[PDB]
Amino acid sequence: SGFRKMAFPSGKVEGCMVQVTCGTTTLNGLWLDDVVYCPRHVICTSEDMLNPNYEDLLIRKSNHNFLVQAGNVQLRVIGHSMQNCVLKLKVDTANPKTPKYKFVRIQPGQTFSVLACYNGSPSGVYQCAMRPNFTIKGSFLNGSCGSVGFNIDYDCVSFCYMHHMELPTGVHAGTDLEGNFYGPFVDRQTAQAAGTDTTITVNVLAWLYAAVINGDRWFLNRFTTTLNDFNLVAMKYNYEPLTQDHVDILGPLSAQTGIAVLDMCASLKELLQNGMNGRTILGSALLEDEFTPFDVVRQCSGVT
Amino acid sequence: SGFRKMAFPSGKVEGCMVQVTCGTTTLNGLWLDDVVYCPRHVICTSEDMLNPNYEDLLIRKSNHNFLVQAGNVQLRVIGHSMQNCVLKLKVDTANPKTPKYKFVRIQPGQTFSVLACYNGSPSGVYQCAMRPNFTIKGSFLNGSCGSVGFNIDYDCVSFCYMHHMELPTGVHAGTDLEGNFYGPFVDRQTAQAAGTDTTITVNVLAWLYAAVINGDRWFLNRFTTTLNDFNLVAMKYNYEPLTQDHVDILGPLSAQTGIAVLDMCASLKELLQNGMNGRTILGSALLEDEFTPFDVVRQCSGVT
Ligand SMILES: Cc1ccncc1NC(=O)[C@H](C)c1cccc(Cl)c1
Ligand SMILES: Cc1ccncc1NC(=O)[C@H](C)c1cccc(Cl)c1
Repeated sequence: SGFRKMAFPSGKVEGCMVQVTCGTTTLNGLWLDDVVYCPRHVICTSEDMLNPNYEDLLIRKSNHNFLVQAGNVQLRVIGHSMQNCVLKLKVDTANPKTPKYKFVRIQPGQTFSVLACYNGSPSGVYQCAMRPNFTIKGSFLNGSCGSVGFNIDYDCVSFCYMHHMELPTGVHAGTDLEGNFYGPFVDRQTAQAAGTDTTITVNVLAWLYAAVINGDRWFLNRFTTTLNDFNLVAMKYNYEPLTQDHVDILGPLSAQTGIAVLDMCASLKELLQNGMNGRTILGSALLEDEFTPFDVVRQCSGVT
Repeated sequence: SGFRKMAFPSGKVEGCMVQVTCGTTTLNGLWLDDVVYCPRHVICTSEDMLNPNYEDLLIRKSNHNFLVQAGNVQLRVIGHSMQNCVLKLKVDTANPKTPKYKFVRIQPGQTFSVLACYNGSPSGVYQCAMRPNFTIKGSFLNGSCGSVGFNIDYDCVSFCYMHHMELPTGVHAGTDLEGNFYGPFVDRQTAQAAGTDTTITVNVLAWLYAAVINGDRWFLNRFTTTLNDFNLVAMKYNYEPLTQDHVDILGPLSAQTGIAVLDMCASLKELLQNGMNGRTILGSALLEDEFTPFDVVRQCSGVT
């Protein structure tokens, strides 16, 4: 029992972190096989970031200008290429610690663990959600660029995120491992607005099931609702509309607890309309949306 | 910017997790150098747990009855001893992945990362606090026994906790790495009460400083208080009394923000007396107490 914002064990990812220096800029890189991946803005000075022409900036750089250091040893760079917003540095040595891995582009509302790094060194791990507006509310300081988000399925690490930028609002933006930004963001020191964010409804419902499983049941009521009625409430409270696909993924939790998805929707409806009245659910005084139905099933069953 | 419940990178600890089986019971062990540490209740059957005589139960066991498996390979047990509530299995091979380490007994209110494990396999990492009543509000299922809590200072892992038991209330109890329980708990299937828990005042204050650093300042007021006046409020709201030692550890945060500790106490006093009025601080609708002043300084500066 107990329910925690749990992150994946970060070991397999720690073995991949390297420090990349180009000119006077240092950030983190991901060394997988014989390739080091990092944000392309490693090649810019602070003055370049205002309006960078990355093609022109990269043309002034050679293999020998990219300094890659893994722990305490130096990697020899034999090729460099830009793919979207990421640089790929071909090295002459394959990382002996390369885990089984994939590069995946996650959907908004999905969760992942972040290994926050500085100078190629891991400092912390936390679990977070890709917001519906494609931002992440991380914890990143200058030098954290190149830190990655990932999920793990038994022995396979699926890298889904690379940190690039902190927006003027303090929220974070980044790319998939092919360098494509999540959201409408560009890697430039220009004010950029993130869309209106919404609460991930299916995740809140999954979290309400985790609460019932762990004994927090005060919010269960004698009511039920319809998808249409629930969506009227969701719209008013800036919750993502619930679809039959979301109901389907909640099936295993509905099966375990015996509480039909639409009965849980009616509990959620009442909490949205009445608040928590000073009570807590799983030690939280607000509706938590950073646990997917898959995360609740995994945590509540002990998937290693 | 951003503030997360961040755990230490778990890599160095993952390399130490093993599976220990004795009879029909399997749990997790910690392999450091040529010794495997695990909860002594690995030797009990479900029937033994009601009122176990561990000395008598261990006398029926030999080195060959303890099966230790690290990943996929078997460790040869050449010695066994009980130290308080932990068994120490001497193995013929030193763990090649043994990090620099220490065994430390943490104080209540201190924080640590937990690597939750099942069958010697890591499944998740989360950060938590040792409650003032010596319990931890973890996330543990059957088979999680032997999972450990730790802190990391550059390259040194300080192990502070080993999970043993889930109390009838759903909270967790365990030992230091010498097998001494934190709190008044015994390793027996008998109802055991944890003391009245209190909120870790110094941690809430540290977290209010993290909020000011990250831009959440609405709770700052035009008031100040005295240690005596603040402690009257703390007593009424079941907060630990603040001492000059706590004020002293908050000095670096007071120095950074320019908000005197007693001015922050007056903000905390007003939040205790008025609640949050439907507002949030660092994405939380309640006063967070799982970040020490050291954790806030480390996270807010980027200590790797
Ligand atoms: C300062 C900081 C804090 C947290 N995350 C990232 C950062 N770093 C940045 O945002 C850096 C300086 C940057 C500027 C403009 C565009 C891009 Cl792609 C990257
Ligand atoms: C079931 C479970 C869930 C979460 N944590 C630990 C556990 N496991 C236990 O509490 C085990 C069965 C146990 C019983 C009585 C005393 C002791 Cl020392 C250990």
